[PDB]
Amino acid sequence: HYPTDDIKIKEVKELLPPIAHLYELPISKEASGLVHRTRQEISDLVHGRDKRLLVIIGPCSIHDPKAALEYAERLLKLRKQYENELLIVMRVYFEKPRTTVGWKGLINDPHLDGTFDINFGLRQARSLLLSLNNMGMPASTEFLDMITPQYYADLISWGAIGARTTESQVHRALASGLSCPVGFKNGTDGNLKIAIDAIGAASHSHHFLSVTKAGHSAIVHTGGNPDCHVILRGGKEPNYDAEHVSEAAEQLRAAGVTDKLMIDCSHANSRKDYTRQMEVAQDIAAQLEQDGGNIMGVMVESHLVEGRQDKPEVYGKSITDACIGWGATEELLALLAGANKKRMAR
Amino acid sequence: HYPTDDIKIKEVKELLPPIAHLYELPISKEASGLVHRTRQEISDLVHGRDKRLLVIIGPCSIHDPKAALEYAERLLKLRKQYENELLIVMRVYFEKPRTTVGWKGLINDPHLDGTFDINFGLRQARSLLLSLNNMGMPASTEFLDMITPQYYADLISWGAIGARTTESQVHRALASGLSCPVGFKNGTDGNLKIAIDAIGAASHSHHFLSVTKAGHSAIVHTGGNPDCHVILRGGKEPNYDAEHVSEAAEQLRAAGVTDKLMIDCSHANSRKDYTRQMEVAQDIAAQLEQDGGNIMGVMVESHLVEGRQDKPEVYGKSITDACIGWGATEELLALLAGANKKRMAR
Amino acid sequence: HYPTDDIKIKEVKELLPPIAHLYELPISKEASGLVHRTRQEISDLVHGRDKRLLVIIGPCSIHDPKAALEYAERLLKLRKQYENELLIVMRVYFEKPRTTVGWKGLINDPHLDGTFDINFGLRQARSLLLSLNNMGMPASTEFLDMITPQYYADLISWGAIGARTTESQVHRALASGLSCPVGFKNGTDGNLKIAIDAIGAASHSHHFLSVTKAGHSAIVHTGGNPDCHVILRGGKEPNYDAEHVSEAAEQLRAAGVTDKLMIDCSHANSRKDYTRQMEVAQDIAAQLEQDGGNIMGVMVESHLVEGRQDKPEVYGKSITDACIGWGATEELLALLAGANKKRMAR
Amino acid sequence: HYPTDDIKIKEVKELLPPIAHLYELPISKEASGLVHRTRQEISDLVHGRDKRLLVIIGPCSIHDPKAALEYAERLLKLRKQYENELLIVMRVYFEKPRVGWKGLINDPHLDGTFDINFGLRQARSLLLSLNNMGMPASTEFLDMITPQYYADLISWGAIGARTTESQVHRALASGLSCPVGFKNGTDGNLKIAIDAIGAASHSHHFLSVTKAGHSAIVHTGGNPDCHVILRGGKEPNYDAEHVSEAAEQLRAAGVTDKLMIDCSHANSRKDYTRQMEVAQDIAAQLEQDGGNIMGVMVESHLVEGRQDKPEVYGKSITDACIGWGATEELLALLAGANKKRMAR
Ligand SMILES: N[C@@H](Cc1ccccc1)C(=O)O
Ligand SMILES: N[C@@H](Cc1ccccc1)C(=O)O
Ligand SMILES: N[C@@H](Cc1ccccc1)C(=O)O
Ligand SMILES: N[C@@H](Cc1ccccc1)C(=O)O
Ligand SMILES: [Cl-]
Ligand SMILES: [Cl-]
Ligand SMILES: [Cl-]
Ligand SMILES: [Mn+2]
Ligand SMILES: [Mn+2]
Ligand SMILES: [Mn+2]
Ligand SMILES: [Mn+2]
Repeated sequence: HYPTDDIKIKEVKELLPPIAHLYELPISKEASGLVHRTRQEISDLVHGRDKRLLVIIGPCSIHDPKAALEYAERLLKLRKQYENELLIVMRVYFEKPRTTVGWKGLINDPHLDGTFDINFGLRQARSLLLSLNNMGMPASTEFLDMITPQYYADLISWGAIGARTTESQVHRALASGLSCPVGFKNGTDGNLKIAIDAIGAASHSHHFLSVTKAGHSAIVHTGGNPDCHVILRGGKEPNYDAEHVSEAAEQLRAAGVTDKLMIDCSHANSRKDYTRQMEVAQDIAAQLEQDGGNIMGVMVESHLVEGRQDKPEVYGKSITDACIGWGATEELLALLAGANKKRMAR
Repeated sequence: HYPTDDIKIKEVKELLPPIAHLYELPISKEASGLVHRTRQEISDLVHGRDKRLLVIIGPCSIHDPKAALEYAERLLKLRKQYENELLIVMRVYFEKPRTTVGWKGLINDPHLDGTFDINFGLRQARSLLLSLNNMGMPASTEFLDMITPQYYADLISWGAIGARTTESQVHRALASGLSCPVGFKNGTDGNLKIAIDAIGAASHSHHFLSVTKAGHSAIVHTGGNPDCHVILRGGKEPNYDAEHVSEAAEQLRAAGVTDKLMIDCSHANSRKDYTRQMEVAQDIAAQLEQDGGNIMGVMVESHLVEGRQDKPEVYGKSITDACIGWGATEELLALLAGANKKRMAR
Repeated sequence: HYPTDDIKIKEVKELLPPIAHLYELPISKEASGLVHRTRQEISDLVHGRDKRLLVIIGPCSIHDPKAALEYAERLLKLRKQYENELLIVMRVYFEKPRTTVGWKGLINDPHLDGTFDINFGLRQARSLLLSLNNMGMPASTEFLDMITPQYYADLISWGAIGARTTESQVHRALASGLSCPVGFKNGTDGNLKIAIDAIGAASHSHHFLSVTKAGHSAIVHTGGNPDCHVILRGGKEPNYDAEHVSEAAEQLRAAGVTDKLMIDCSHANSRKDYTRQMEVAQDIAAQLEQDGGNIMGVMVESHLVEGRQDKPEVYGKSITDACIGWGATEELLALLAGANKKRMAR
Repeated sequence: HYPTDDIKIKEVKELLPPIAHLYELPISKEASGLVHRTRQEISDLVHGRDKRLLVIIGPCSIHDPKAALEYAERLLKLRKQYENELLIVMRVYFEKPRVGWKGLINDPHLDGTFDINFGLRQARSLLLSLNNMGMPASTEFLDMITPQYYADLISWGAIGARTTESQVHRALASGLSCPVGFKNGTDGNLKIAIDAIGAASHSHHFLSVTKAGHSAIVHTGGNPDCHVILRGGKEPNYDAEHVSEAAEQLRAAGVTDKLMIDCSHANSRKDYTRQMEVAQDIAAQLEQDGGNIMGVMVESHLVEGRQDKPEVYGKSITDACIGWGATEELLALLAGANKKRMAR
């Protein structure tokens, strides 16, 4: 026999099943209530029943749980303070997806050394998400595959599908069965249609392969997800301004799906310059003051210390994309709370 | 206590593991040889060492294995006849990735009635692939997810990643560990960069989540795939002619990857008219007659009976994309063999 | 760091789960009916509601399925002929327990070569058992561990726990959850108390570890088995005669369990001499003629060809304990039918 | 379809696999060394290369981990004290194979809830803590699955009187990482235990699960470190005559003629106050000759006696045990007698 199986595989290793983590870290009654309620409050925004602004805000990536928890303490106070204008949810992303050289994130490589201790990574991820919900901070994350959600999606109040997978049929099928509302990014070249098609698709029932809670190969049958929306993240040019929002809203209505959308203040819309997220937020603030009816949320990349570093030396500073520091965070949130108070008052 | 888990899920159902199908339908010695040899022969085309034309030809999708086996019997004779000019490999795709409330393909719905019998579907897929190889017909397929490959990739001589997944980080990681050579399609809008980036990415080691042969949740560590190439499948306009082949070949060389490519005569290159595949094949033949040095392969949607039908009433006729029939298939293969015979003689 | 795990282990290999075999060889409607009815009819004998004689008869061990099935075809005629007097069930034991450098049975070694193809062995066992029930011949077997029953117990009408395991707590727990009636043998030196205690224990609920049908480590909670009885198989001294039956029945009643018992004509009661089976059976027929009210069944080791051999040269001749041949089998069965007819008519 | 599957089954429930417990409670470097070394030391006693007396001593069954650890803290001091004469290993048995409490793995809350995931975790956690403080552990393996959860923490294993003759339990012993003692039968029968040594030295196949919890076939290498345990039967078998008898038969079978004597169970006629009498007899044999004795078993707890409910702390709820004071005396007694033997 010539070999034909696993020719280009170095190793296949068993992971602990979801249920091993769920046994160690069950969702508490209070975390359950927060997640349940936060998903519902987000649905209300997606569907225009409430005019608060959803704000997904936090580090580009989580590389330190201690810092993430300190960040969440500071954020919670503003969450509460602005609760009538803003719905603040912490950004809890474990990786920056690069199909290239670079750290593969906290789940895949928690030790930051290339050892791929994924059992530890998943444990740490779940543990942080549970501690967050327990202190009263809801969590948001991006789902990159069809298996990881079984480990922690019970703790997630809002989920993202990235620009590179929005068109993927199987990722649309995943979104159709996510317990949380889901945002779809427009394409890497600014293509809106793939995200608009994604919202329609994810509303329907699908089948996809995954694993049971007990860790075994499975077929999953979804019910559909009515709570999906687009996320404007730039493309050929930035797409956050009134003209781009109006055009997207127009296309959304034509497709018969929600014309309420979210705008990334970071990444391509800021020209990959953290000091310009404020610029985008100010533009958004002005929209909310003039009208801004089609805006239901924004995303901001924020951390305890501004900027970036390429190794984790400075506490609370990003090792992936540069973030605004805490001072600028307070200023940006005050700005959007002020502006949206006026919108809501009409 | 509020519910937070599987809110939008109808059912999660354990499947028989890969080892069960592997036990019932082990790869034979002769099939092992055919797969091993065909992968190497395809590698030689991808890297420019052989000038035969890879021809990926057959149904848009397999909805009846009995008709697929008859097709293969006819195709085998031409595989043999043209073996000095063409390397013929049968198209064995189990579903057409569709955003439409329609048939989910042989794996998900093998009884064609909406019952979703996946154990039976995976068993049917493997059984067909084993019979194909045992008769002397190598098989090709598109891998839509990270789990199905564990059930039958050992029988696959060439694999596709489609236009909607070529940009996906996780599908690129899958390709980096597939035992077969892999073609990446250009984007649905015509974008070639996603496929060029995919070749580079898939050449390196990645990690991704999947299941073991025993069916347990697993982390997969790949070795990288040196046998990847692009597929021109059209965009806003078709991209099969000499000026598009030349532009694509410039871009491949500038990226430092193989500038040998495959052209799809169907889908957006035929603008969804099966009668135009022959016109595309004639343009390709003319290119091979004049020069055609960057062309290593073509794809063709072909069945026993031409056209398409919504229900599987006529035997050997597609229920997904419309295909050329057997007579036109003989003419098309005769044409490419004759033109490539000349290319090879220079 | 010193090693402590699996020091004396050569290999741990994954087995196909029970569900894989059940998938390929589901129990039929007719087999289901036969197994259900036969378990019922045997229960009737155990509890004195019917006075037919259970006869567990066939090869000491199955080493060839073709010959087992031919034996079954012959035995089936006699099962039908004598159905008003005898309840004939085929002996379908897969290994003989032996601490002596011996073939380890059809499940461990189905190729009869010292290879250990247990997937194939379990498949062969389930396949033979399904074929036997489908032809109208119910089947009996000995269960030696807590896992193998998951593969084929659904096809078993009567089960034994052997002399060497009757006192084992975990084997009694197994018997308490077996779907069939269970016979417990008296101990290897003739101890009866262990089998009497076993019946009492097995009537209660127990917990024991096993695997799920899907093949995963499991805790099993049993309901208790009310259809256990003892089997007299000899020891230091044979125990088949009237005086041994009467002392056994007295002890059974003193423990408040069924005083209906089975007598093995083979093994220690024949002194390993296959020609003594008929003399033991003649003694039992005499008991049935005079009274024999405590006898509900017998065991006989029988094959197409009498004797034994060390290698499987001759067709339908035992490679474990020596058996009686077919002609003697016909004689023995006509004997018991005639004698039990007189017992039943009283 | 008439039903034929699981007719007499209330439920079948998947368990957390061994890997889940291993992840939470990996064996430490220190525990690994202790286990590895203690198994070697025991092998040395089984084959007569060292003349220290193995002492398997502790509760009949473990129903409380708190009490077990306190017991182990006291026993450790005597383990060290008598280390040149005795090789002390703690008895850590989770069940008495009987109606009643099904033991610490099956019913860890002692209330009939049958929380087996909790049970196996508790068992493992207790075994790791013991080894981490320096007290090696022994246990009886009753089935073929439990060893995947904690056998890596076990320095000596038993197969009891009711399972010694079992083909499958012999097969298990043939793959156990620890030395294994086989008890004589409940009626006194020594032959089943002698045969078990021979069988267990050979390779076997038996069914079990992988560390990941999947149905598996286990191919063993054989266990060369098996021996018999004398535990009584019709009559107690601990005295000098019974020992010589047994030693001969071990020789006639070509297996190690060094053996263990249980001072409890049928040898004390189920009377915990007679264990000391049996130990005094063994002490006399050691003082005179006793060349064939490599070990003894003793059922000991913080507090003497037994009780039907777990009311008093450190008092057995299964077989009755000697208390701590008697344990001090008994160990002093055996150390002193074996010191003399080792001196000759
Ligand atoms: N458990 C996920 C859905 C899911 C099920 C199965 C596989 C993958 C995802 C949720 O609650 O959102
Ligand atoms: N078995 C696949 C590789 C693979 C392994 C694991 C998961 C997915 C894919 C092949 O031979 O191509
Ligand atoms: N399935 C067996 C009972 C059983 C269940 C689980 C483990 C072992 C045995 C029967 O029907 O008799
Ligand atoms: N893990 C056991 C051996 C074993 C393996 C598999 C099943 C049962 C037992 C040990 O180290 O002793
Ligand atoms: Cl993205
Ligand atoms: Cl983002
Ligand atoms: Cl396409
Ligand atoms: Mn970022
Ligand atoms: Mn198609
Ligand atoms: Mn026999
Ligand atoms: Mn005891």
